[PDB]
Amino acid sequence: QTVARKCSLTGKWTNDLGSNMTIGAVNSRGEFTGTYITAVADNPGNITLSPLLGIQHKRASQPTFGFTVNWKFSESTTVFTGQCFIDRNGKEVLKTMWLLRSSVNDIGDDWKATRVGYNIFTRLRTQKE
Amino acid sequence: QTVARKCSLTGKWTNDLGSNMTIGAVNSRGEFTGTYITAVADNPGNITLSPLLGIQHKRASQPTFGFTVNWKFSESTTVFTGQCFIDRNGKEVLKTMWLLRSSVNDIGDDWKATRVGYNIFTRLRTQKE
Amino acid sequence: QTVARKCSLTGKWTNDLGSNMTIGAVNSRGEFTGTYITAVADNPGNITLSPLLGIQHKRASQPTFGFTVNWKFSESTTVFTGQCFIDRNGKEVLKTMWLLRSSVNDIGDDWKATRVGYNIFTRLRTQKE
Amino acid sequence: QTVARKCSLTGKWTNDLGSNMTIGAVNSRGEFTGTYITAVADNPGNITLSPLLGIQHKRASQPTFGFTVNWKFSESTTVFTGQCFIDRNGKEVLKTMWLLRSSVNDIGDDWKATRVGYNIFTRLRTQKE
Repeated sequence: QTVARKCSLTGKWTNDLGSNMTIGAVNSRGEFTGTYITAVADNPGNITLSPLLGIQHKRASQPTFGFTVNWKFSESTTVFTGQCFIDRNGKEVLKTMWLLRSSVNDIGDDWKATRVGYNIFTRLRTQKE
Repeated sequence: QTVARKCSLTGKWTNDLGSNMTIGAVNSRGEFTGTYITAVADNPGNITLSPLLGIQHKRASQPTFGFTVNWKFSESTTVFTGQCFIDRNGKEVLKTMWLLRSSVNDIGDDWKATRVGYNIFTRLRTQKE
Repeated sequence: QTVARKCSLTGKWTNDLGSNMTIGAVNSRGEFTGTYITAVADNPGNITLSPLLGIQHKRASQPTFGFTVNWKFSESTTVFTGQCFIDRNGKEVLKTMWLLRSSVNDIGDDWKATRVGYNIFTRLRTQKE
Repeated sequence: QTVARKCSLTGKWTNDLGSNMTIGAVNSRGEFTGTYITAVADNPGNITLSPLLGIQHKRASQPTFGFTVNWKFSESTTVFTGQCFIDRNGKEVLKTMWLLRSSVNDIGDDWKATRVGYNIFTRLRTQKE
C-alpha cells in the first residue's frame, strides 16, 4: 500500500485481543525496550504499562522477533515470539505467540504455573489526508 | 547466610539438556543481558553463544523470570519463561520453558513456524549438598 | 430451533488455515471418532485424512473439547484442545490449539520433537445472519 | 521383565509429578481407552480417575503417541503428546507434554483459557524375571 516489502517494529502496534504495544528504537545489537498495554487479564484490578525488553531481526524481508514483558500490578512474566509478515497487497502484520509464567511458592506447582497463547498485532491507525 | 532462601541469576547455570547460560549483572529496572550456549540444535553446523536479553524478578524468595535469545549461526529467536525454586534442603534450581520461532517466508506457514519446549537449569558447580 | 445458544461438533467444520474436520456422532461417554484433512504440512507429499479420536463436553453452553489426530502419510501425532463459543449475534465458532509430536530416534532429541500452535474452525456452508 | 527395544503402553505407568495412568489394550486401528489419576490440581477438592481416549503408534522402536483426558470433578480437558524412548541401558520412559483447556464463558477470554506443560512417565514397579 505504500512500502514495497519492509518491516520495522519502531513505532506503534495494536492487537485483535485489545492489547497495544509501543516501541521506541531498536539498538544496532538488535535489542529494544518498550511499553505494553493489556486489555485482558486474569485479575484486571489495576492494568498498567508493562515494561518490555527483548530482541528483533531486521535482515530478512519479514523477520522473527521476540521479547519479555515484566508485570507491574501483579508479579508475573510473559514472553512473546513471532514473525512480522507482509500480506499479498503490501499490508503489514505481526503473527506471534505468548507465554505466561505464574509466581508459585513451591517447586511441586511449577507444572500449572506455565501458560501458552497466541496474539496478532497490526500497525495502529496511521490515518491520512 | 548464603544458599538457603535467595535466588539471583547473576553468575552461571547449566541445563540437563547440556545447554549453559551465563549472566553478568541485572539492572535495578530488572532487565539483564547474557551469553547462552546450546548443546542441541535442529542444524548444529556452527553453534555459538547466542546473545540474550530480558527481565527477572528479585522480590520473592523464588521469583519468575524471562528472556529472549537471538541466534547467530541461523536466523531464529527463542524466549525462555520460568521460575527459580529452592528444594526442601536449601538447593537452588531453575524450572523454565522455551519457545522457538522459525523464520518463514510466507504468512501461510506461521502455523508450523512456532515450537514450545521445557528446560531445567542448576547452579554450575556449587559445593556438594 | 437447531441454532440458538447450543454447540455440537457432530457434522462438519472448516479452519481458517484451510484444514477441514468431519465428525460422525459423539458417544454418551463423550468420546468421538472422525476424519481430518490438512491443507498445510511440513512435507505435503501425500496428505490424506488423518483418523481422529478424543472426547467433548456437551453440558455447558459453549463447552471445551479435545482430540488426537494420528497421521497416515508421515508418522506423527497431533492433539487439539479448545472451546466452542457463540459470538454476540448467535454464530458458532471453535477457538482451539494444537500440539504436534515428531517421531525422533533418541531421547536426547525429544526437546525439539514437540511443536505447539493455534487453530480456528467454523460451521462449513453457513447462511446470512 | 523382558524388553530392551520394544514399547507398549498396555499396562501401567507413573509420572514424576505423582500422576498415574493405566491403559487396558490398544485396538488394531491404534486407538485406546484408559484411566488417569492426577496428584496435583488447580482445585484438588475431589480428584477422580479421568477417562482418557486417543491413539498410539507401534511401528517404530520408540514411537510417538497422544490422547485426551476428560475431567470428572471439574469441567476441563487435557491432551497429552509425546514419545516413548529406550535409554542406553534398555530402560523404557515416556517423555510427553500436556495441554489444558479451561471452560470459559466468553470468546473474549479464550486467550487465557489455554495452558501448556510437560510430563515424564515410567513403568510402574516391575517384577523380576
